[PDB]
This record gives sequence, C-alpha cells and structure tokens, in this order.
Amino acid sequence: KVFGRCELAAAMKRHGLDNYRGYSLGNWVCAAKFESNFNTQATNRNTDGSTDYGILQINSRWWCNDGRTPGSRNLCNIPCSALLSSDITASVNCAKKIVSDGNGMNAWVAWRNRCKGTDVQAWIRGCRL
Ligand SMILES: [Cl-]
Ligand code: NA
Repeated sequence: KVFGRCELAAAMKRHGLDNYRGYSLGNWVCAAKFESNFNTQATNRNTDGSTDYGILQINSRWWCNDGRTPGSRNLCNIPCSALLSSDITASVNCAKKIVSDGNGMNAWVAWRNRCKGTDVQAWIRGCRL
C-alpha cells in the first residue's frame, strides 16, 4: 500500500507514534517519506546481504528474520515479511523498539540526513489528526 502524506500521519497517530520517545508525528512522517516514499512494500538490499523492509525500512541485520541474513538477529521477534503489511502495526511496534535502543531516530539514516532539525511540522500540515 502507498499511503498519502496525511493518511499515513493519521494512521501513525492512531497507532501511538505522536511524541513516542519525544519524537513529534512530523518526524515519523518525514522519515517514512524518505525511507519508503510511503510504500509499505518497499524493500532494499544492503551491501552486506541484509535487507530493509517496509514504510520505515527496518533492517534484517538486527530487527527481523528473513532467513537470508547469515548471523543477523531478530530483535522485534517478527518475520521481516510482517513489516510489508498494508496495516502499519508491526512496523510501528518494531519502530518503537528501535527508537528505544539508545540512538533515537538516528537509527534511520534518511531521518538524520533529511528530517533531523528541519521544520518537521510541515509533514502534518493540512492533515485532520
Ligand atoms: Cl532521543
Ligand atoms: Na535477522
């Protein structure tokens, strides 16, 4: 599923991301835009053979099991396939674990490079939250 901007904002708010670990909703929407262009079925293979999955491009190196990342971990206790659903629930629950791991939203390189320190409120402008 390819979400619209305000539609993912509404879904992320409905699923408890607004201000999670102190990150306003606009941070999460910005991160999803630049990780996946709001596409829940986004996948990208990393150089090391791990893969990033879903709207927040969660990595099989640490977070989910895909059976093809020798010696990775599965810290969200989910098949990576759970992170490609049209329902953003598994991606949100795993994103809540990641953002708690010590580095906050810096875990998402596109967030650090494209969203961090910007006017992230712009991402929820004109949306009924
Ligand atoms: Cl933080
Ligand atoms: Na893994």
